[PDB]
Amino acid sequence: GASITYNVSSTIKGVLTDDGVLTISGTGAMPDYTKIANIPWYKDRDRISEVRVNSGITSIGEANFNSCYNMTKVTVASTVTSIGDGAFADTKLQSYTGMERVKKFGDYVFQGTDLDDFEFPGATTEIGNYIFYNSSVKRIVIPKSVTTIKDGIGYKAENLEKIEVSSNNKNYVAENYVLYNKNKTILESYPAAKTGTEFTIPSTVKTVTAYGFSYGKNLKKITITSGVTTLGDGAFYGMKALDEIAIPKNVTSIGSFLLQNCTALKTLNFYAKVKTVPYLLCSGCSNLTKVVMDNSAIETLEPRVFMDCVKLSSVTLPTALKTIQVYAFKNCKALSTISYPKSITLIESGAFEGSSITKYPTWLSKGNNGDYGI
Repeated sequence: GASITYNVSSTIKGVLTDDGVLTISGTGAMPDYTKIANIPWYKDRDRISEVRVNSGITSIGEANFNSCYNMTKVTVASTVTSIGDGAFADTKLQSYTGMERVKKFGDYVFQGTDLDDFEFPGATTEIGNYIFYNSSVKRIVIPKSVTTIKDGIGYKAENLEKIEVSSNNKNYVAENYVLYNKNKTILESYPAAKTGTEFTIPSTVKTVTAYGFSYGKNLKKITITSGVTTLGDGAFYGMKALDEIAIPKNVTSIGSFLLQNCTALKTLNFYAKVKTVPYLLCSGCSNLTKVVMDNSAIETLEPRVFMDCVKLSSVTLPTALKTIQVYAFKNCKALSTISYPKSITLIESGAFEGSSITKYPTWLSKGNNGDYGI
């Protein structure tokens, strides 16, 4: 019978037996791998169906079982206190036993996994970023021990229906399976497969975490209440059913690609007190027909804000706008006419490339470098 031995470190070894089990034995911290092709068992990924990390090992390193596509189970001993970035990224992970003393989880640890019901183990204190990216996870359970959950726990966890938090958790809470911080001032994550056509952000919320409502399957409408001041990067990214939204005046901080690829979005009312309309705002909003931007604070349209908005025909620019940057209205085929506010100072070369906008302001002149300025 073939039995393969892997040199992991001076105190750690790996043994892959004929039964498809990769057993990590020895003592200490497993190494961090910066390249997937550097993992010792890279050439034997087809043979690994289960991983066992035995007593003596104190941590699973970065990308250790990354791309072990046939791995459906991991057994983690009580001596392991941390699991590194993408440790099980793109495994067929379905369940685990152990992890009794794991305190820290890195980023993308369970990316592309085949999970259903997942409960974080009893000693978990820190959960890294985008931990379930493309995971099939349907339910996440947060124990009382968790003190830190980084941005995007549900980001591209497209089958996620529920997030449940222990009543005894001191930093987080779940209300109707929606994840919040304990005092509900931050809306952390809305499960993408959670049922419901309408949602009102609680009045107590000041911040919507980056990717909070990303890939949302069912919401047609979101009410951004008066308390919200911050909208994170892609907070409404690629929502399937969102048909309209109003960004109110109270919002003073907006991330990039906020409503990017919301293919059901028909209308945008943007009233946020911000100096710029952020990069990729409504890029790929293929059904967006009307946009109203109204705030005396808005000075700039960053690039690609309405790129490939092929149905966008009416655009109301903010009355004190000064700059339209490259590709802001790239391929806006339906945008035939626009009213320019007298405050415009610069239209960068290519702002209206692919659009049906032919004329530019009278007070602007084409620079010897393609830009329209003074």
